[PDB]
Amino acid sequence: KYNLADAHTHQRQSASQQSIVSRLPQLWYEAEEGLQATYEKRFTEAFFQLHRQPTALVKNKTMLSYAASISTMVAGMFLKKERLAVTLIEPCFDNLYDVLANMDVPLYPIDESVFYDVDRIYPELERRVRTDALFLVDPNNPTGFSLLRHGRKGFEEVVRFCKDHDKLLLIDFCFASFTLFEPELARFDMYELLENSGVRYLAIEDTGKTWPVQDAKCALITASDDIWETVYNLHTSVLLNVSPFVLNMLTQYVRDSAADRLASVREVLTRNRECARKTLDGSILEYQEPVVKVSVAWFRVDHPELTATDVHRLLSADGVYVLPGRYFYWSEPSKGDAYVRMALAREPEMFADAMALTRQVLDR
Amino acid sequence: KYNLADAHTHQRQSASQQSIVSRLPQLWYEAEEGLQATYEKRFTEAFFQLHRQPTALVKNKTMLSYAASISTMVAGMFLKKERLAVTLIEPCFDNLYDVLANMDVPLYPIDESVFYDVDRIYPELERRVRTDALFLVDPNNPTGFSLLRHGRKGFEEVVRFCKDHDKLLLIDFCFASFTLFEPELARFDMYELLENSGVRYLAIEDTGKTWPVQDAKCALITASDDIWETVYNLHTSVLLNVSPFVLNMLTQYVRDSAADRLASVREVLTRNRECARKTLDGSILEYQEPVVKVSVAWFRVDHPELTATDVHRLLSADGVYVLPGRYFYWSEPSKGDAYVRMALAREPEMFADAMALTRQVLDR
Repeated sequence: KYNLADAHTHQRQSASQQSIVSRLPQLWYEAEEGLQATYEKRFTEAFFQLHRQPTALVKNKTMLSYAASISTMVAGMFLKKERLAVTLIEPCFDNLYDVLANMDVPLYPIDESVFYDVDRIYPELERRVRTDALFLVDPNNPTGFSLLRHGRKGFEEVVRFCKDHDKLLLIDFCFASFTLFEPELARFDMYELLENSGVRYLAIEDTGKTWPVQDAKCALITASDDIWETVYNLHTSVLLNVSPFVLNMLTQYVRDSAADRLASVREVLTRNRECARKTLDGSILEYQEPVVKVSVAWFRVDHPELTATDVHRLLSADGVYVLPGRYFYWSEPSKGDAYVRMALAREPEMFADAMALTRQVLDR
Repeated sequence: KYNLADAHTHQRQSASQQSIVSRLPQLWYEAEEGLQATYEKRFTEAFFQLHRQPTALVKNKTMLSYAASISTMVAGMFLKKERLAVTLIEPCFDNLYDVLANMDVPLYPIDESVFYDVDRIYPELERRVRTDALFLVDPNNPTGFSLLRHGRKGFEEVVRFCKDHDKLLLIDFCFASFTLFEPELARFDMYELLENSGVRYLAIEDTGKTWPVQDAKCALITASDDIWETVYNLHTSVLLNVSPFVLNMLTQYVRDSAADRLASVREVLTRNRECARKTLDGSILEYQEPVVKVSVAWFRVDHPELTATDVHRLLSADGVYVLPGRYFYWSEPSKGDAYVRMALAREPEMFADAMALTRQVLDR
């Protein structure tokens, strides 16, 4: 009855978002009469204006695809062509591991904790990264961790390591919208740093996890200049273009959220996050406070005998579906037996009823 | 500027399709409140009812993705996991070659002419298919050729060969809509044959080339029972779901075309096909009549010196963009300098103006 598993957005539209919905027929006919490149440009401009990445608009080399996983498969084709193995963040949503493993990319974990202490990032990477590519997810799914806890310096140390040691840096920024307008955490211009450093890089951005667009979405990939041509040709074999109708619609959502400083996104997540925290405080599910207020909540199982598999089974029996941590510790899923993830992009009334039932199950 | 290059649909909405566009707000709220599985089921049912493939609905194992190229990349991941080489139809749109080559799938051509004589199909395949997999496109892009010119027997001979000789049979059916309601060519239930034969297969179907949905589309892939679980797991690493809003909208286009027996699609393509045929009769572009009335027209260059590359250069200098045949002879692009492809999925007024200009340029 209560799906708290997939992180996809299932909350309803805000009042101003209902006005976008009412304009869908005009957005359709506009895209029919206009030029594909016009809608690509207007979308990319609106997106990187909201995210405050002006360097990306100056370079104007970003490519659009149906979804972040499709951008990731383009990166996977590049990794295979260049015989690159990947050191990948753990924990991480395991579909990322799976799609790269299904492309036969060799994969080795690096634990998130190597990034907790800014002055240990570089020596820890020198000791632990023994592949020619490093794949990070920032802010991380499921933990909400971000190098932005360190200001600029955390990302600067990662980039310094990769440049010094001739590593390809891949970064999935799908959750970066949840840093925006934060006084201390708002993302700086990452593309300025990536370009200035000369590091080889692939950077993936997303709309699907931010807005309630029913997965009618677009992802963005940007490559360093030295691999841009190869990556462009890989990308064009996947698709010619994203729907200009979808691009037109998404541009309205981006502009709407610039106008309200992402309030309609943030307020829904905050309501459910606080309801989860208050309802489960003192329960066997121990809330793990995230660096960034992302759209998922992460819990440690605090019980002498019960594991995350048990909590998963017990909640499922009563109609509440969460995800056990084995789906995020992809290199040794046994490590995930102490954690559970819950989705927060939900209607607050259904979420609050799910939390009431969850606490009743956990108590029994 | 007259874009007759991309085969994507750019004709406008019919009177009844305008009533779908007008209801996009309602279709949005339906998908928002409803279950994802509902919109998957209703789309798949509408699609295979229109295409008259009842066996596919009985088996109920078809998976949905953003686009036919994404389904193809899932097939490519299977081909790479099994380390199989592919014998691929030639000519064919070279994006299919490109995406499989970019996944390092070994690719060897087989000319379309092996399928022209039904009584020679099996011995020609025995001689020429010396890989473990055979990949066909039927009806073919760019030629409109189809084994359906042989009724059931052409496909039955291909399937007999692949079963007898333990070949994986991959078929791209994206142009199959253009056979529907044809008195002699309408596709039979392909999945009845594929299932009954026990052949190992991957079958890809598409919406994007049929309807004017501005590339807000959905593709379908179906695998034989013996590889279904592997392919399912590969597919789920790519995406969890297609937008239920897009599925709901597409379902309305499918039902609309069931109601008019695809007249609003067929009549536009026929008008432009006839215009091209009449306009270019006797010119250096020699029309190649297709088996199936597909959305592209194919011409042979009839000149002692000029190539398709020359023709493309001359037409584009005056604003008419066609595709040289080099983009379809993927194993030997020079073979394609004898041919040109033109897109027909276009507003007829624009197309007729393009044709008048094309003949004016050619007559010089």
